[PDB]
Amino acid sequence: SCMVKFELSSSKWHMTSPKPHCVNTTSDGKLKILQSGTYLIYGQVIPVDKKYIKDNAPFVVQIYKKNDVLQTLMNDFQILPIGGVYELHAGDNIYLKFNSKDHIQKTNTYWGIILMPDLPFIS
Amino acid sequence: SCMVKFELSSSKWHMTSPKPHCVNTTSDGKLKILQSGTYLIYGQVIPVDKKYIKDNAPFVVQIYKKNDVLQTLMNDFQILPIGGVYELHAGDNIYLKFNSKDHIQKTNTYWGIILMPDLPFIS
Repeated sequence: SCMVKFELSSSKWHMTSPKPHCVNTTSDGKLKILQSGTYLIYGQVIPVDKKYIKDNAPFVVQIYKKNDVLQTLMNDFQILPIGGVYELHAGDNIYLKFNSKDHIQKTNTYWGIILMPDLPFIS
Repeated sequence: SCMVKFELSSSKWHMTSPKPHCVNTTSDGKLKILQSGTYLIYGQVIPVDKKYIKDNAPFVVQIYKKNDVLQTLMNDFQILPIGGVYELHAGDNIYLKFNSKDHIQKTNTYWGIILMPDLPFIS
């Protein structure tokens, strides 16, 4: 059972155990994957209200795995759920990149991962 | 330990156990919470290429809890991760409504839930 949750407001991780077996975390909100497996990356990025962003810079969020883009997301400054099921390997780094971090409202913005268990049953 | 994933191409649920204690799933892709707790609702909704769009409806995806919309998402027909962390109660029906079923590439489109453990360990 391995899961972590980073709240950007406080810059703290919350975790299943004191020293999780599956991941290491950093206080800038990056993770390193210690256990290869199927992971669910999740989170919600809250944009600053668009009336307050006075140029034409798009609201963009990317999740990286090492130096590869796992996904690129953009909407018109509306709340953005992120992530999905990804196959990760020991040693992989996961981190988010923002078009501009001034777009991001720290309060209630969060992200993390959960090591998924196998799902061998089907109906 | 309780997780389910619905694959829209096959209309099958993939599950941690033969009869998950935490949730009831049905073959229309809906589900019902059996165990009160913190849940991570997740998924990715993949739109077809814009050149196949027949109708004039915008790309909108909603998650309902019982009869009220819980989450409303929309973009310019791009990949759409859904969900986030929500407190749900025994009895809550969770399901998805799309603006137009034709908008969806069933192949890589999935959603489901995981009952979340507590994350008591901080920093």
